[PDB]
Amino acid sequence: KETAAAKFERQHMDSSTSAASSSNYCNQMMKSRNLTKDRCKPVNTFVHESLADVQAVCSQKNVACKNGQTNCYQSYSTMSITDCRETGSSKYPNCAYKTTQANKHIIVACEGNPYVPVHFDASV
Ligand SMILES: Nc1ncnc2c1ncn2[C@@H]1O[C@H](COP(=O)(O)O)[C@@H](O)[C@H]1O
Repeated sequence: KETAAAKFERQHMDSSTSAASSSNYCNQMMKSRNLTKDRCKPVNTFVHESLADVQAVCSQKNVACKNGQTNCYQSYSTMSITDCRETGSSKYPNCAYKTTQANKHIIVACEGNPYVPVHFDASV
């Protein structure tokens, strides 16, 4: 199936805009990236940086992942991100999300050759 590297790009990478234009960004993106197909994915972050800048996080600040693996990395710089979080009234199949625009460091798990992000751990 779709590799972990390609799933990370589908779920977390939106190079196309520098920031969330509208308050309907998350409603639109969560649909177009197949994150509301079977269920409403409750929480998801999109990174508004170049794929090259995000892939470079894999040679920045090595930290533990939430799951306790030690292949996680924190971006040295803050990045333009959008936090999508499902509303309290959201019911599948009519998934609804609050869009929150922010500048924060990202933490990603890196694996493979090439050594690229396969998991979005957190923003800080
Ligand atoms: N430390 C880690 N924590 C979670 N997932 C990881 C980690 N390292 C690698 N992965 C991969 O990340 C994918 C899950 O990421 P996600 O869908 O963003 O939760 C799986 O394909 C795992 O193999």
